Formats: sequence, C-alpha cells, structure tokens
Amino acid sequence: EMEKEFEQIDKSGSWAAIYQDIRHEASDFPCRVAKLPKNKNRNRYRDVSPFDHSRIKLHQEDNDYINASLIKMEEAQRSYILTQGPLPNTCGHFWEMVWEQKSRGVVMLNRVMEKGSLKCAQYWPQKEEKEMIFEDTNLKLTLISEDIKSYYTVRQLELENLTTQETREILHFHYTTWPDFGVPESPASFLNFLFKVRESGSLSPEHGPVVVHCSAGIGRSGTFCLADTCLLLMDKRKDPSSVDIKKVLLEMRKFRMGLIQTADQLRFSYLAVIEGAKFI
Ligand SMILES: [Mg+2]
Repeated sequence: EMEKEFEQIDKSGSWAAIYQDIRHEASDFPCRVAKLPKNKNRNRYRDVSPFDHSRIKLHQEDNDYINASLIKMEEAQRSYILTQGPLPNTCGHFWEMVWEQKSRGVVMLNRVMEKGSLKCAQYWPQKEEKEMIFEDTNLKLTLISEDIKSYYTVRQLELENLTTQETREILHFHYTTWPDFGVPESPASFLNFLFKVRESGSLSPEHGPVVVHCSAGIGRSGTFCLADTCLLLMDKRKDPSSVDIKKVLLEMRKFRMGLIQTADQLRFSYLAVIEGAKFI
C-alpha cells in the first residue's frame, strides 16, 4: 500500500530525499517559445515555463503564446490545463484559452494577494453590475452568481465571444484557504473542494480540459491534478495498490515542469490520496 510507504518515509524522515529523487528523474524538454524576447511580459516567473510540445496555443496569428500546458493522462482519461495566474496584460489571453479550449471550469488555488504581494491579476468581475470587457481578445465576462463557503467559493460566470455573440457558463472554483506558508494540516477540505469540482462536470470528457492555476501553476495545481488522477486510477484498476504516486507525478511532469514544488507538497499529496481512498 501507499499508506505503508507513507508511514515508512515519515519514520525515516526521508521526504526531502524522495522529493529530490523525483526532481532528478523529471523530464526536461525545451521551452523555446516561452523564452522568446517578445513573450517576456507573458510570463510571471522566469523559472516557470511551458514546454513547447505540450503548450496551449491561442488561435490568433499575432502571438499564440500563453504560459499554459496541456497535461494529458491517457489511462485515467483526464486532461488538465495548468497555467500561471493571469498577469495584468494576459487576462484577455486567459479567457481566450478558456473559450478556445472549450473549458467548463476554472480551478483557482490562490488568493489574489498572499504574503502581502499580488500573486494574480483580478481577472474575474466581483460584482454582477460591473462586467469586464477584454478588448484585445473581444470577450465579455459577467458574474452571474457567487456562493461563498468557509474553505472555497464557487462562481458562475458568463463568457461571451463578442465577435459571434455566443455565450457559455463557466464555473469558477476558488479554493480560498490554502495557507500563506506550508500546506494544509488536514487534506479534508481540499478533497471536499476536489469532489465539488468533479460533481460539477468540469473534469468530465464532454467538456474541454479544466483550467487550473495558482500563482505559478505548478505547486498547488500539481497537487490538485495529482490527487485527482491517482484517485481515479484507484477506482478504475483491478489492483488499486498498483497506483504509484511518484510514477503518476513523473508522468505529469512530462507535460509541465516543477509540478509539486516542495517535499511538503509531496507529503500532502500522499495524505490527500490516502484519505481520499478511505472515504471512497
Ligand atoms: Mg451586489
């Protein structure tokens, strides 16, 4: 079992060593488009770039670049787009990607401000009466409703392509209580949040891939996708104990670098998967 592997790493205090192992084994592919000078103001962090092979291309001829990666998990039959928190100048791009990729849900795992600094542009409208227009990509975004709970908020938004007047309902799942430092004490609220997203259909094959982000779109976002995939595979397989988190993580890392940013995020991911299997 992975509960036994978990208890072993804990008693021997080897989380740091296991995490470094994954870092060393992790795929490395080029990010040539990300690193072009014209795209410098499209990247929040210089050390977080999408691989060319798995990057999400915007459908425009001017500049198709956004810092976003398609993670395609063949066996689990899930896809996810992990991306950075939109910058002041890439909100229109962000919502372009939602539109073009046919996403139903956006999972946001950070607050706009943490540790006294801006981590993310205010990319969605906070009031029904004050809709946003992204002039560069010709999209209108409207808050339709908002349901605030203790650990998360879910918002319904209307995204309209202004060129064609088509509209869609996008669901915004905002986990609002991830601590400024470290990881949650218990994974219970994060699993509950994950189940809410699932229950909405936003992770399902009849929709485009869910868009997941934190500030950089590798740490907390990696945790969400890693836990989700691992749990799905345990449901699907003849032998549930054959699902190795380390292997799933390494497979995900073929599609975007850096997923799971600390040994503590790794530990937490184990905890979340173990507890998730218990409940279900
Ligand atoms: Mg109001």
